[PDB]
Amino acid sequence: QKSYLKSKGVDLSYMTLQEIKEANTGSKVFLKAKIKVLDAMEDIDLSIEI
Amino acid sequence: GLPSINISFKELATTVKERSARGIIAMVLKDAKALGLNEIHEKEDIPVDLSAENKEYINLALMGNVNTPNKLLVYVIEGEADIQTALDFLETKEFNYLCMPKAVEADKTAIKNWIIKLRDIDKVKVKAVLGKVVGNHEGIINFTTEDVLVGEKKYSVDEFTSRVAGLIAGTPLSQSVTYTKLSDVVDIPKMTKVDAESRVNKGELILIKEAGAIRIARGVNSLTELTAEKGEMFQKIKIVDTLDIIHSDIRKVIIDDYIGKVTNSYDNKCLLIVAIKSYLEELEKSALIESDSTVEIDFEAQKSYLKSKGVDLSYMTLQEIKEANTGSKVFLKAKIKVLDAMEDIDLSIEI
Amino acid sequence: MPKAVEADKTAIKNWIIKLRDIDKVKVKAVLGKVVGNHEGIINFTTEDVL
Repeated sequence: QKSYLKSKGVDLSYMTLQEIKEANTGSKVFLKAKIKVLDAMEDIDLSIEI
Repeated sequence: GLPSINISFKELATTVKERSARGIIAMVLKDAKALGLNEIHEKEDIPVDLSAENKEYINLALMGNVNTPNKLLVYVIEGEADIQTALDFLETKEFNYLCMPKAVEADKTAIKNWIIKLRDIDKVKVKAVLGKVVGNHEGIINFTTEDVLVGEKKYSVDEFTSRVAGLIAGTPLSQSVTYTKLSDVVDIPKMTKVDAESRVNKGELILIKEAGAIRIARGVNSLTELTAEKGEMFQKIKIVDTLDIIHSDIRKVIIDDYIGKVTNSYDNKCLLIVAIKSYLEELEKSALIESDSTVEIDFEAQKSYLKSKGVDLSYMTLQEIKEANTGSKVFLKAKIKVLDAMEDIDLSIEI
Repeated sequence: MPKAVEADKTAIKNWIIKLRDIDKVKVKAVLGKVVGNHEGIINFTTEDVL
């Protein structure tokens, strides 16, 4: 969103960070995510104690 | 147009710092078979060019006291013009340890002179282990113990110094070579403890039979008479090792970041100070040195550069003098705290 | 493709990676002997299978 605003020529300063987040993006839309991927069992290690 | 906009994840990686490498061994060697460098970075790999004695050299160098040396560099050329090609290839590629198995005394002297020339010019202090050097330099290392008996076999001084090179490379920075017992060594020539003390005062490294084992006498430099500015801590190769690593990392990162890329300015000076402070915090967290002191703009060097620019000392504020133009020149004040390893302990228990 | 020649297999791999990189069509293919440097294609180098 900051890059879009810079490309639009708008000076980034003198506005709220929340305002920056909620600023109009035109037709463009920008988002950020992150996911956690589960795996399968392929290696098993155990130690026996006498 | 009609943005058919893409929906992709970002391929992620873990951040890793990549400061100047340490513990590498550059060992140039001579042979008449398959002349050329062997770059033996994989362990227990013996190219057929290197002879049986060279094979034993590899076996000694590969194994260390605590760890395996990070990387072993082996070169092969004819016995003639060893020094020229060694100098050229060591200039081509950086190193942390240097040892010539077949160095003559003249070759050892030439190696020492070239090493000190680089340390004066490149400003990066390096180390070199040699069989018998009486030189007054700290980076060079001398081991004055002949007829070393390792596993019931005749060993030249060069062979065991090459072994010690890998031993030191495998030594972690938190650990010192002090009282490092060698299981492989079976016997050393008998010698008085007073002689050992005298040799330590000279700075020569030798072997001692202590605690029922053959151990390292000292980690002191081969330099004989340290100047007043250096002090006894500079005699320790372990202590100077972290200084050399710090200088190498600092110069490398400065070349990476500051030369040309950023024009020098007061804000740039503040950013450089912040980066240096971050580096000092990194060193402190490394726990190799304590490093309580902080690096700041040397106002004495600042005054020197204002004198060079000719700006008056008077009528301008201390801060104003400090924040004045620095041109292309950069001035810093280096003060740190260097931490030492525990070697001798006293208490007085009481009844 | 049971009877794809190595040229045909290479063309298949190139088309598949082209879709996966531009058309964003995430599809997978399996081939017998392909040293391709992509994950969408699948290589199974086992011969004389009984």
